[PDB]
Amino acid sequence: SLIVTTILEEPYVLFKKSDKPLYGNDRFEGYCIDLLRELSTILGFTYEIRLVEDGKYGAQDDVNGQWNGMVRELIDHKADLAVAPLAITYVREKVIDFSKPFMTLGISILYRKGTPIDSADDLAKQTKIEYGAVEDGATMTFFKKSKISTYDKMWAFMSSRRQSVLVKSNEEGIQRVLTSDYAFLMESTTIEFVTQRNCNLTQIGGLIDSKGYGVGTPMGSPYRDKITIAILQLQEEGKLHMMKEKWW
Amino acid sequence: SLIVTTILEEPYVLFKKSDKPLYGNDRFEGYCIDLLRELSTILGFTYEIRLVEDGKYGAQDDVNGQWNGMVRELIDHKADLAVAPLAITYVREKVIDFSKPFMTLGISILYRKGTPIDSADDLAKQTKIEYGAVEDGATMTFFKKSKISTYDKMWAFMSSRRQSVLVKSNEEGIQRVLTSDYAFLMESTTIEFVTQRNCNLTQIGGLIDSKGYGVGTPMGSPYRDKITIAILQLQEEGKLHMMKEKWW
Ligand SMILES: C=C(C)[C@H]1CN[C@H](C(=O)O)[C@H]1CC(=O)O
Ligand SMILES: C=C(C)[C@H]1CN[C@H](C(=O)O)[C@H]1CC(=O)O
Ligand SMILES: [Cl-]
Ligand code: NA
Ligand code: NA
Repeated sequence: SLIVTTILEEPYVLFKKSDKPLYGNDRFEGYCIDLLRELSTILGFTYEIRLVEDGKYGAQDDVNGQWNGMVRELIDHKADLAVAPLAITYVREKVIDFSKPFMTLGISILYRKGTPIDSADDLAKQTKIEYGAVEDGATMTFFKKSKISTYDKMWAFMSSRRQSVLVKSNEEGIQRVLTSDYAFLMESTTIEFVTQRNCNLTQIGGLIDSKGYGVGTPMGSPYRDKITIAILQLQEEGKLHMMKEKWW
Repeated sequence: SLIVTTILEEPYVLFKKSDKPLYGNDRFEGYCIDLLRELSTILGFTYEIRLVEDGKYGAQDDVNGQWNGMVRELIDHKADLAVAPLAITYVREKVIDFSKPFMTLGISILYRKGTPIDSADDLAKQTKIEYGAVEDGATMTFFKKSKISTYDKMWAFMSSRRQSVLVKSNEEGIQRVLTSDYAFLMESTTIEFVTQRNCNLTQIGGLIDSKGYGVGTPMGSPYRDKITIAILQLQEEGKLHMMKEKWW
């Protein structure tokens, strides 16, 4: 059986609800869990789902350059696959492999309806309305590395207020939008999940960038090409879209 | 020096307009030529552009399984890279490698404005308005392989009318839309190019599927992972977006 690392994140992975105790893979459900099952159906492997111990996706430390999260598990061969809303990025692609994307997306803004704010530029040029991102994720890294004036300005604002405006999870960011005057820079797929359930919330502007989620494997893994082919098959037979419709 | 296979397709690749006759790489421009130049700078290779002799992208003969087009050139090692609007598909991925996508898109419908036609199902349930696609391309292959009722029905229609509703190029399909009662099934990125320039035309419905275009390499090519990393770099620094804006 392959060891599959993943992390709790609605509606990709959550704990299945039951009146009775649940065990093993049966404990989990969500889009990535359905995806994993479908990949299993196509490729013929068995697997054990394990939540990443440190609760992180995968970033490199500023000082020592140590990797953490699901990415680190793959690097050290403590897992065979990572199946999660894990963004395919330049810095990650240099240390692990990714399948072709099972979802395509971009950074955008979660905020409230009915305001004058219509774009990232509107946020960048003011300070009354606070804004931020999940600390150390692909979204924050985008802003940290941008040489675009607007996003450059936004990173200056965020980094000078790290403790106060950067959050530890999508959920935290979402709650802050719901309970303070705050705009949350977050991935469009997850924004769409939220706005479908909170009628007062909306995406502001369009996508700021473009990226995919891919299944991660340790570099040199034989499963990378197999998983890519299975994802393409699922895409083409319309299964990925059915799964999205199911969970969103 | 790398041999790069490509094909004329506006605005991805076109003959540069000039009084003086141009030679070698100077003949060509377009989104894909910009992409090639950007890749060349990051990875440090020189190259010769060659238009694929048979003028095809790459399909399998369904009697004998032989491949054609740019896919065949890569398989036979007659080219090092294919840089074109070449869709990443299940059947092609089994025989060549693709970089991560530099553009994401989907099949949709090009038609005239002001009709009640709102979806593929609206077309499928009638026969007065003809419809078709480029013969043997990724769009056609999608319909040919689909088990979805609406799409299977559309495939029955198109395949039985093979001689009259399937075309040899996007250009031919577009002229069909302009000059008769016909809806063209084609890739959304190309539709966007067309609708921006013909105000009487529009996209009907949304995307029917999802796919990317990627750089092709012969299977096992070392350039695959380097090209993927270069694409991610171009995407993250906003260049791919500027390239699309330039050419669309
Ligand atoms: C759930 C979060 C922490 C993850 C999910 N995808 C991004 C990633 O792969 O880093 C992170 C979100 C973000 O940065 O907006
Ligand atoms: C220009 C055409 C012939 C190509 C472009 N991409 C698709 C491909 O890679 O097959 C084809 C279009 C299509 O099938 O609608
Ligand atoms: Cl890949
Ligand atoms: Na890699
Ligand atoms: Na391949």
